[PDB]
Amino acid sequence: SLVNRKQLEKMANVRFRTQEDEYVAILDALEEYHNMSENTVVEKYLKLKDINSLTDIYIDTYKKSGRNKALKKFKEYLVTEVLELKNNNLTPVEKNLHFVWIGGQINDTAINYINQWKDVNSDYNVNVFYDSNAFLINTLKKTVVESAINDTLESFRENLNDPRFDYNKFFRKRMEIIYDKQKNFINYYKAQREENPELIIDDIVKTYLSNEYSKEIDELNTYIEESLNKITQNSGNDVRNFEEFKNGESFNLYEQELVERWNLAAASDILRISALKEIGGMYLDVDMLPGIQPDLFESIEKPSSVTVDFWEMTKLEAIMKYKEYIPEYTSEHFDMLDEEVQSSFESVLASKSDKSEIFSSLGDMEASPLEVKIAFNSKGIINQGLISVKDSYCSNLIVKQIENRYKILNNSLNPAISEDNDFNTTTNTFIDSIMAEANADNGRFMMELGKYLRVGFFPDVKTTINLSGPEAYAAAYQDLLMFKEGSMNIHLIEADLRNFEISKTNISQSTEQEMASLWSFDDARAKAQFEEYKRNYFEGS
Ligand SMILES: O=c1ccn([C@@H]2O[C@H](COP(=O)(O)OP(=O)(O)O[C@H]3O[C@H](CO)[C@@H](O)[C@H](O)[C@H]3F)[C@@H](O)[C@H]2O)c(=O)[nH]1
Repeated sequence: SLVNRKQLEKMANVRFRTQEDEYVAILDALEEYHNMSENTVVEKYLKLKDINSLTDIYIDTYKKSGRNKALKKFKEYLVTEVLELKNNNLTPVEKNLHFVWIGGQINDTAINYINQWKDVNSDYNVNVFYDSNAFLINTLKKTVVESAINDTLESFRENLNDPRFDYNKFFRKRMEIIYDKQKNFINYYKAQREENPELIIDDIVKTYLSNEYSKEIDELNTYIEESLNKITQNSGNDVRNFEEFKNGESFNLYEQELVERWNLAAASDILRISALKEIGGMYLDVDMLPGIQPDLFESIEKPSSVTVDFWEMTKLEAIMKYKEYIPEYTSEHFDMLDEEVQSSFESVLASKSDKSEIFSSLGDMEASPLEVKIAFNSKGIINQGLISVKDSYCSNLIVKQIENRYKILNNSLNPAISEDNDFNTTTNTFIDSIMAEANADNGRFMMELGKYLRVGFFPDVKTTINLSGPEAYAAAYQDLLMFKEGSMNIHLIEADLRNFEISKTNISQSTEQEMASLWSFDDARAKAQFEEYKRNYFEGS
């Protein structure tokens, strides 16, 4: 399908101009590519990469050569050939569903979501990754942040009715206090981990909580017991036995997010891609649900006045209202429908007796050894769902993307922090360093890095996305299609990504749980929180 050698000598020549060694290198590599029946997909890709590099060498050596137009179209052909390679040679996806819940006890709602996948994919092995060393992180973060709420409001305990005490101001001051407490903990942690390098996270955490917040070690130990017991009874896989992950470059980043920043979503970001690289299968966030049988509601037309999203949520809410697969599932959106439409839902669902007629199964999936497939929503690609064969090329590209992004982050963050200054001063130093390194190829990314110290504690802070989330995936796909590594400026258009997207039929993303984020919160939510905190402080609690 890709042009052969003579087909390219035809594209590049003028009789008068000579054939240089830098051109013959291209010719030879192309000929070699067309004699690779003995080789694998990844080897074929690597050969296309060689070809592209040689072509770029020629174009950069003879800047105005008459060949350069032909060769520039040749490069387009190379990209096309990569996409053919991806699409025409697929291999079976390992039948594993990987979930992650780290930092604390797993909730019944998560289990109930997971159990639906179990119910309709009995041929799949299910893992729920947990960290047996770190059951107390969520308790630590909650204790600290609640103490901070209290100290803030006490500092403002006579301006509560002052309309100048905006939720914004509240979260700024609280952020100051959170930074101080959080650095206190981190320093204690590093010291203890110095005089005893094998102390586990939960030991240090529980003695910290005892010393500084009058918590009873006995109670925390009972909590640990109950969490271990619960996850063991629900397909748990201990991160502390995932040896390749522990021994790898990325484990320090996982523990940076887990222990220092208390961002379990980022830690899960770092773990999920390693699970796919080392094991293969499909990763799912615990607030995702199986796909709906495509023909189920084919008879119910969507009303003109409703968005596509709204309609999806109401599909699921109908399923749960009539079948009650998941208890206490909201009906907020379904209840807003015409009585006739609701009736239509009830009829269709009444005609069905078994869950297999509602939720579809994954079955025998296959994918390219080159690719990682990623879910998508109105907003763009989103790594709440992922599919990959073991050790796919893109899984390695993604691991590398994350590692480089954390290198850029920490080269500026760590010096700033080791100056033992307060939140605003540290922030200013760190931002100054990031700006000094910013340029045309990384601006967006660096701008988002400037907010890192606030993740999880302040409204509308989404740095994780650019560091360990979808932007690293997009960057990895661009790396693949540009025959390189280390892209920082994404120029792909949605059409480009569509080659790497998971079929919508394979996941139901518009779930109730999706709506509420565990690592981020928006302004309305921040305002509600502020008002409720004021009420609780007034009443003591
Ligand atoms: O206490 C906790 C709290 C959360 N987690 C993990 O974090 C995961 C993400 O939660 P969630 O839906 O809240 O994140 P989301 O809001 O969609 O953020 C996106 O972007 C995020 C970053 O890219 C990405 O993490 C996410 O997948 C995106 F869709 C959750 O499924 C667990 O694996 C945890 O392990 N322990």
